[PDB]
Amino acid sequence: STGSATTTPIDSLDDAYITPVQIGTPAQTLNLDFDTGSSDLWVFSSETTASEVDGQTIYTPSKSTTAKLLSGATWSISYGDGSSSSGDVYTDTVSVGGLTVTGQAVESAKKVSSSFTEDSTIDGLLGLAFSTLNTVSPTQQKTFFDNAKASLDSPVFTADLGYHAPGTYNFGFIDTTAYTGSITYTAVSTKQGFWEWTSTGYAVGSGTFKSTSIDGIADTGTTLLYLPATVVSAYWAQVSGAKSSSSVGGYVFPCSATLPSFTFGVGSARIVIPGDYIDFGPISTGSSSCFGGIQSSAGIGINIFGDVALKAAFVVFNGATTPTLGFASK
Repeated sequence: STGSATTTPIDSLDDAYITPVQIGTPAQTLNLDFDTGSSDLWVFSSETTASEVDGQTIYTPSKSTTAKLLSGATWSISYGDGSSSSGDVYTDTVSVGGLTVTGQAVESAKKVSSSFTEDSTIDGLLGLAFSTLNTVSPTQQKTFFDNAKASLDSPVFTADLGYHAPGTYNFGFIDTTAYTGSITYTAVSTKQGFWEWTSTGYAVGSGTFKSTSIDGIADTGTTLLYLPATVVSAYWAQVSGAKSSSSVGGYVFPCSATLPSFTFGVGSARIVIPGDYIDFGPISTGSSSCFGGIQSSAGIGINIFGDVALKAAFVVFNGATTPTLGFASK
């Protein structure tokens, strides 16, 4: 089997991407944030505290003839941005782009933090990291990809995120029309539960490539590119007036600037992020200070190849017995 679904930016900045997912019988369609940095499929639901729902579409398990309470199971998750959610668990039928998994754990939110409530466009998350990170207790549950893998034509999914435009998540096949050149594959460590890999270096603009190992994660659920302070300083030093602002929480730059590109290495190959992809617009409405898309990871503990980086590539998440990642230009 295969599946193919369009993913759409939630706003004009590409802060996140939503993908329609069918849950239950008859289908209830929710728009979920596909997140290769976590491993829980959770949804706003009829159980979510009413004051914490503000415009999201909810899953109502009592209206699904295939829903079953997973008795005793609870979940609770905290994300790198400080947001969180928690609740109980049903199993139900879940379909993405024509690919159907029966018995998928659908984690129903009883509580969500304010940033989820405040984002009316995201009805939940669909985790695509390794199932060892799934938070369900006392019986850990598998991701949608893990459950579908055996049925897929090939044990892979691909992320093709657009810049200010829709893109595609495919399951079970590699669309050879969706990228240019060849796909360069690189080793993955699953030891922390992430799609963790080592970039071979970077360049700023038309500058020379610096060969240096950068360990980080491919994370579709993180908006920006988080890299070591040395790398980030070298980038923003090429932008007149750019500075790190403690009050704003990162590097800002004059909105009048033209940003240089940023290149990252994948083995001997190179992925070029255009300068425009690094512009996240005014820090507040009407400001001439703009927020940068490349930020320091120094306070995180891990480097994060988020959407800013991934949207410049066609990315293969290869879930073979030894997982690997592939990157192609597009």
